[PDB]
Amino acid sequence: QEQTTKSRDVNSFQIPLRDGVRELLPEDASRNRASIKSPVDIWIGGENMTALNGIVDGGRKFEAGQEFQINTFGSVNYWVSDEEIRVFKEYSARAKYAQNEGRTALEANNVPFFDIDVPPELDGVPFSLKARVRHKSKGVDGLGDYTSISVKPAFYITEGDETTDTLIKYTSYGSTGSHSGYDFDDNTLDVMVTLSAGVHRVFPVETELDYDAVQEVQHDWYDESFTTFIEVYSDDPLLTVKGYAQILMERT
Amino acid sequence: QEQTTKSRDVNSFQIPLRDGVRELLPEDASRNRASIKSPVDIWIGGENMTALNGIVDGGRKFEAGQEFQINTFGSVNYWVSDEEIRVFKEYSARAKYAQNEGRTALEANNVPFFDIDVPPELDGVPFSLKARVRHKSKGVDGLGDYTSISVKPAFYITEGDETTDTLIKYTSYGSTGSHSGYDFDDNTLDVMVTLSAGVHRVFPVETELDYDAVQEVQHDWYDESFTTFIEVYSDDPLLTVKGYAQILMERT
Amino acid sequence: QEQTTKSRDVNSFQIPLRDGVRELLPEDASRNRASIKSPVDIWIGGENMTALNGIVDGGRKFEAGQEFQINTFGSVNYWVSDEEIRVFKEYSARAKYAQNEGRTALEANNVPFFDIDVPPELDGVPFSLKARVRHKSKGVDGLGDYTSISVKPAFYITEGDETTDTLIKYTSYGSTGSHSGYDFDDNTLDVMVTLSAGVHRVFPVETELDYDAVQEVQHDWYDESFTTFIEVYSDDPLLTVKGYAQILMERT
Amino acid sequence: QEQTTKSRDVNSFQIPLRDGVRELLPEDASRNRASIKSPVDIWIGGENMTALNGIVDGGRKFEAGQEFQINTFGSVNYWVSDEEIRVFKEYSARAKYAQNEGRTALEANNVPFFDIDVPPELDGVPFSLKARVRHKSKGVDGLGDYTSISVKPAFYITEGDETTDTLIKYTSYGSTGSHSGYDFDDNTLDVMVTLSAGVHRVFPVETELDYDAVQEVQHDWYDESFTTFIEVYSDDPLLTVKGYAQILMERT
Ligand SMILES: [Ca+2]
Ligand SMILES: [Ca+2]
Ligand SMILES: [Ca+2]
Ligand SMILES: [Ca+2]
Ligand SMILES: [Cl-]
Ligand SMILES: [Cl-]
Ligand SMILES: [Cl-]
Ligand SMILES: [Cl-]
Repeated sequence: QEQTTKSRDVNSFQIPLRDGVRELLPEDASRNRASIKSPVDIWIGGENMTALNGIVDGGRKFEAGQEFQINTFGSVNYWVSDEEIRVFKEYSARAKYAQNEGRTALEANNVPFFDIDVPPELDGVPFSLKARVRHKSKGVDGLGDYTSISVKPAFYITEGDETTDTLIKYTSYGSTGSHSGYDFDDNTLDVMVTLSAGVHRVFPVETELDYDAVQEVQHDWYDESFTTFIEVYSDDPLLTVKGYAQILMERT
Repeated sequence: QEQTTKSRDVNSFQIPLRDGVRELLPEDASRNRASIKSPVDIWIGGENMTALNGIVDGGRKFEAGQEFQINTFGSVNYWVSDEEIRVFKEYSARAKYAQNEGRTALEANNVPFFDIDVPPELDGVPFSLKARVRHKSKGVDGLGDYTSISVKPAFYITEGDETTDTLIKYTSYGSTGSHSGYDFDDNTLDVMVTLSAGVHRVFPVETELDYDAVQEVQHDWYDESFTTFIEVYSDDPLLTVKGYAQILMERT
Repeated sequence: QEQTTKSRDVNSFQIPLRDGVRELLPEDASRNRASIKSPVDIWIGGENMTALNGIVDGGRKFEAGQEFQINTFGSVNYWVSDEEIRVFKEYSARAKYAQNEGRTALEANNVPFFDIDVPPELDGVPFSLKARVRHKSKGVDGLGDYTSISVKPAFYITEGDETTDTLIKYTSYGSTGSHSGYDFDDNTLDVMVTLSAGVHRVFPVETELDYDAVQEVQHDWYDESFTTFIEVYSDDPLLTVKGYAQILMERT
Repeated sequence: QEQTTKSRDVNSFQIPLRDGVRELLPEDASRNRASIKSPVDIWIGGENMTALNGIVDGGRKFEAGQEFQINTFGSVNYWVSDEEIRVFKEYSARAKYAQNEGRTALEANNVPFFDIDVPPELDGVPFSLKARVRHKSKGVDGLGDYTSISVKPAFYITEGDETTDTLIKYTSYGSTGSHSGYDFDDNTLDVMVTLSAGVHRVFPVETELDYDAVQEVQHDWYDESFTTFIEVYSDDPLLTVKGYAQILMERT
């Protein structure tokens, strides 16, 4: 129907890969070729591709890091994930008390962590990091029901990569009272963080060791606190993206 | 003879790779390009390609996992294997008595196993797993010629992958008598199994430790039974397939 | 000058890669595309490519095992090597006396070996294996100048691959006398060998331990003999080939 | 606008990759295809690509060693680096006294080194290697302010690769006096070096152990000298190149 023509122009750019079946390339009569690399496994297909319940039909996989080409001028669809936001961790275990003793010390004392891989596309770009946080003190470890516990949850994050030792403490709120830990009373820790490209390690911790906890139930650093990081997540569009596909496009 | 035209449409799908020289793509005037990846080494050629006695002539190899392209509109042939069905194992050694003690325990006690790699294309799809099973008790280990031995062969299969410990026992028949083990009297163990994508480990075992075997010849768990898995195989079309080739096709 | 046309036909074949700058593909108006894989590093260029003194000019390298494409219809040249024949080894050290004790024993006793990687293209195809062999006994280790030494050089070759133990002894001549070892008197060991595809390990050895050598100079198995494998080589066209390039060609 | 045509000619060559955003390929109506491999990560884009402060915009990355293709006839730009010259090392630590004891001995005694990877394109081609060198003796380790120290800085360079032991000593000047080490008085070590392709290891050293240094402050071999290699670099166009991109071009 349409004769092949030479491509004069190259255009290179990044596509944000998001959730569900979405268009990777639009119908574009000018386009002759696209060379594409996805940082995650990616399913590629035509208008028939669907992904009901995370099962792709009418697609085929290309691997993370695999360079491939599409030479059509028509619409092309992708699927990578059904995750609407980015959930880093969900914890049921109470978080530990921790002073800023550095990465090695926290790992040595079994403080759970997770890593954020900051893509070049997010290098030095501020983003929202949140947690759903549950404080419960009433009767916990036998603590009095009316004992006032001060809490201040934090993320301790490496300023360099996961091989460096120094941590930056990030906080957004403090709270004091007798915590009943009812699910509807959960707090939101919400900080902006700005990170260099690469992997950064994050330790969700309780920073406040309350005098009353020390006296009544012999709590000490690295012990389980009255604070639990129910969910650590981001709904920031910069983080909910599953990765950026690299595109070199050629057009007439 | 035919001018080159632009491709509007992409279509992504899987081809079941079967035995002998078969067509990979048909002659199709609309087709401009195919990007293909085979999970097994694959020999690709034109109408001249043959594979008499497993020696491919008029073909060339592409490696397992290698993405390659064909830009013709003509017929294209493949060869991967001359195996008509899938034979997992053939055993001459008597199978061991085993209780469901989990994967680690069976491996520790040298119960032979084999793995089934369930492709995404077979994720949660039921399939036939069979064995040709020979019971022979007459005079074996000095057992009486008229001693009645009860048998119940099984596959113990990991429900998770080969790194998980719990096993599911699959059976289809039990048999009792004095077994002469004549080749024409061999039984067929035939079960439907439904597995998640990934590797599952399978232990062919004898599940029944007959009282008479214990008393007469001091048989015990993990000892060699009167049961031999002559052949473990499947003639189910879902398993006889050597793999699924991934295809992205572009057409005018 | 010439409009692009669709390719109907695929043709897959192997090209023998030989020495110096040679044509990889001829000018062929029908050819639209070639997908090529070389088992050795290969330099590819146009009519200007030369390789005076093993330095390629007007070429660029593609790596061993790298699939690449050429989409021209013109002539294309390659270079891989300036070696006219295949030289496996040159030895200055006297070869050891060895009985056929198997691969492990010969390696344990420091009998030098070399490996032949038999390509699929040579699977079960007989080929010439030769050695330039020098026997020198006169005054060696203090042996009498007129002592008669019997010699019978051999290649001991694994019948399976380099991981298997059994060796096959190959011979073509025996010789007896007082050997002066003059370069112009060197012998040629020349055997036909037929090997399965894959790696085979070869031990050049002296098989004859002469009674007189035992008595006079206390020679024993695994000691240095009066035999030296000056050069082990093949000028058989099946072995002088540096490898076979895999070609899938598409034509109108 | 322009109908596709067949390519008759192949041309293979190397492009010197230099600093900032530069053209990789010019607009050339004859060009139909280029297959390219860069030995370093390379950012590729159209006329819009910029790299202000080392941040590429309007580009996408191709990895070191990754073969990729461009099928346009238009201009194509690259970026690899903002480094105008090649700086190998900058040292603040005083260099050690070293005799030519070979590679192993220098490494054993903690003499800092750096490696030069000589590309095939520079095999046996002479190039300038320089250092900004600071001698300071006045009061150093308590040395007299008018003690005359003789200096002769050198590069000791492996003649084979980094796995070989012998070193070649390269020098260009000697100097004698009482060194105040003022930044504006720094010397330039400037030698031509000719190296085979591959990695060569370089030890910047002080070769002269002055009698007065031995007597006054007990200096000995492998001790810190009065010489510091402030910067080791090359502004030779053969070395300032970040690498050579391999190009196979096809044209009508
Ligand atoms: Ca309190
Ligand atoms: Ca019984
Ligand atoms: Ca004799
Ligand atoms: Ca002096
Ligand atoms: Cl969208
Ligand atoms: Cl068929
Ligand atoms: Cl030729
Ligand atoms: Cl320039």
